[PDB]
Amino acid sequence: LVRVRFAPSPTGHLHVGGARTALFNWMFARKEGGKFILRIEDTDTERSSREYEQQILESLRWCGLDWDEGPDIGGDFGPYRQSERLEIYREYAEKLVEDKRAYYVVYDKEDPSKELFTTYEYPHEYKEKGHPVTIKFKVLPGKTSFEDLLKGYMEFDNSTLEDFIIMKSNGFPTYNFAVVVDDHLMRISHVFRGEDHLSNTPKQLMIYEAFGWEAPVFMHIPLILGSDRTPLSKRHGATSVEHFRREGILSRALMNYLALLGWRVEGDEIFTIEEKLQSFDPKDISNKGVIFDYQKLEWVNGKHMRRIDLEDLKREFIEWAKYAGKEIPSVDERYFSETLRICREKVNTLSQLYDIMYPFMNDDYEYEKDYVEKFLKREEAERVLEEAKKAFKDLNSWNMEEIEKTLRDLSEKGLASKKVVFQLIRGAVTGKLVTPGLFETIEVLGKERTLKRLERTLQFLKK
Ligand SMILES: Nc1ncnc2c1ncn2[C@@H]1O[C@H](COS(=O)(=O)NC(=O)[C@@H](N)CCC(=O)O)[C@@H](O)[C@H]1O
Repeated sequence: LVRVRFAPSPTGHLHVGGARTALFNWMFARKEGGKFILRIEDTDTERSSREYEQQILESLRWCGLDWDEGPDIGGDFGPYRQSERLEIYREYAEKLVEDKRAYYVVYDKEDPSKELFTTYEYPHEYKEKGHPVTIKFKVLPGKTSFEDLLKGYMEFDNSTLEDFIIMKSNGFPTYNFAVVVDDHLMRISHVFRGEDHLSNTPKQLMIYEAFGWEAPVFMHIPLILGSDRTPLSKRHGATSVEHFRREGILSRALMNYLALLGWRVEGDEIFTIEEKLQSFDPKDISNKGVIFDYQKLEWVNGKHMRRIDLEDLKREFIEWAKYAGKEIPSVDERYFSETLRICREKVNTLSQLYDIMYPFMNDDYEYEKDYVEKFLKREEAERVLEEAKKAFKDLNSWNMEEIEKTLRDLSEKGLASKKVVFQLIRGAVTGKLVTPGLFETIEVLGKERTLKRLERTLQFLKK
């Protein structure tokens, strides 16, 4: 039975690298008909919190990576938080001591750094007196090897590793011990994780061997890097899923990009995880690190925004806005769709879409600084707007030809240059100097809105 896991340490937000690691596990499980387990690795009490755990679960959900077992839904191999499994680690570390593969180390009490002696017999008298006591794993001579799905055959000389602690004096396991005990007990068949854990693998294999357990199949996924080839960090730019979500990157687009990284996909670069799920093959994954390109991500997002159904885009837009704390006012559905169809040709993120959609959705839009200073303040601004209002008002047919003629007549009759006429009207009805086609904009806004806004702009000018 195929069982994979995403085992995040909730010490912060879900990094896109983590999302990519989770994506490949999720795709392998759904394609193979297996299970995707979510294990929270929160033994670092100081840095982990339920707030971060929750933020991570929310981000995974938003990325469309639902799990079959976890801290919230449970399952038959829990608890799913390592902080809730301290007794399990204790019992299994004890099995190793009893089998002479691990031993207790007793330290001085006044000077905790001073080792007093080692023993296979639990030192009750020292424990009761407050002496620190740890458990160390006994490294056996020999070789430790495994065939990684992406990194190939790996070999390790045991002799180069000194006996190491698996249980700390505070009662908590070390990360490597907890991971092996949990991957084993949660019956994980495949461990797909970031390459930053490749070096921890020989040690983990030694523990599996000490218990007489069969180790799962391993695959270490190269990391997502910044342009200088170091792991993607804050200094490179955004790194959390939550950030891209807030900026308006569509989930399906972010996941498309994370899968696209380093993959010379055959066919369209624009795709959904869903359609690539059936032919998913772990070996298609690049064995080299991948560089995150913010510009390319935005380009991918733009492609999705224009390709999806207008109403699909509308839902994405509405939910994003609500999530961002600035939900869309209530408007006519046809009008909503029309303005969306026009505004989406020009933007690449839901946030950029929100900015240009605002004047279409609300009458209280603000006038840009440059519009007021560069155009509205000119001497001819008033008569241009008054004449525009007069001619538009007399229009009996609100089509683009008549709208175009109305603007043409304003400059040809000498009220101002063509540029000033166009910009004065554009800013008057949107408050912006850059917008989708001016005739399309006026047409969809309608006669009444156009008149109201020209009047509104005139009153504003009068200050
Ligand atoms: N820049 C990057 N690019 C691409 N992947 C990256 C990454 N940084 C971290 N990762 C990978 O994301 C997953 C979560 O990282 S994490 O929350 O710190 N947790 C841990 O590393 C450990 N708790 C995982 C232990 C295990 O799986 O055996 C881990 O699989 C981690 O290897």
